Amino acid sequence: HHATLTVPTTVPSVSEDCEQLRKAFSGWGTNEGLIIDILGHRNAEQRNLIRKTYAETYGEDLLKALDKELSNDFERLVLLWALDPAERDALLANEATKRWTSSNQVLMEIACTRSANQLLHARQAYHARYKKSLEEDVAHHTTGDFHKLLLPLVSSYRYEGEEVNMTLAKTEAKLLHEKISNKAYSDDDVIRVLATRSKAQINATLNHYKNEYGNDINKDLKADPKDEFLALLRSTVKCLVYPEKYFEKVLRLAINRRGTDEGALTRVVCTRAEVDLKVIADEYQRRNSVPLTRAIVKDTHGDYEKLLLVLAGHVEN
Ligand SMILES: [Ca+2]
Ligand SMILES: [Ca+2]
Ligand SMILES: [Ca+2]
Repeated sequence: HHATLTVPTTVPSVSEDCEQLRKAFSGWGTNEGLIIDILGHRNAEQRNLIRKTYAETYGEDLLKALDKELSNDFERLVLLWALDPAERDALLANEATKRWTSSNQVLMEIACTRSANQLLHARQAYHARYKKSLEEDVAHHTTGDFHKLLLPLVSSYRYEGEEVNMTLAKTEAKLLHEKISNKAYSDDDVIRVLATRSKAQINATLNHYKNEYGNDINKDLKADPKDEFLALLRSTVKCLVYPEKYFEKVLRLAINRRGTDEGALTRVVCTRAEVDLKVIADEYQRRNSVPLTRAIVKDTHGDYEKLLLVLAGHVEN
């Protein structure tokens, strides 16, 4: 497995974990380390059960307690992390259509780097929490080419088999090339292949594209380096068939800079820690000659750092 999360061989009982978290909230302040020690080491089912039990036993919402009890980047990380991945994606996707917070890239990212069922599960969480559809928010909030691409992206329920059709791949490779060549970046056919074909079939298409034209599709999506739509296309491509190169680069820009973009760092670590963060981290090393964990040591502080690290696979020390 490519997951970075570590879970004890022996998991304590749900009431053991629940009373320990209770204790962590007692007094003026909180024992962040104890929180990190528990939540940072439970899978989604475990966390779900913990939340369900915490509510039944103590009569309060754990996430409400976590919110009141903490602050800033550490609070955002913990809450984001604590959620079920479907709830987490719903929340993130929701933020990405609103005013202060809004992000095309994030919507693209959720749509393209999730499996079909993970995306569906997000959409169901989205219904439960927000009493609307992700599609209707996305459709309401985006315009132009962004609208044209993102509405089908977040709407997809892709076929997930490994079957590839090579004739089709070859045909659709030239279609893509023809349309891109004529600057018709948002043509039905471009949108269609990226939003509807399986990830295996798109990969095959881009392979034929390269064989046939001698460079990969992103090289031809650079005519205007300023253009935000091209950047979204190039990102869509990467997310669909090279997700770990996408995420490496998100981390790289978040960290290798005079800041940290803590939002991007938090999003990547908390959404991928249960999926493929190990693979992203290897890609980070390859591409930056520093381990990810070390790069985060380096750019982050305190409990934020400490959880980032724990989520990124750090044991003990
Ligand atoms: Ca307290
Ligand atoms: Ca930095
Ligand atoms: Ca540090």
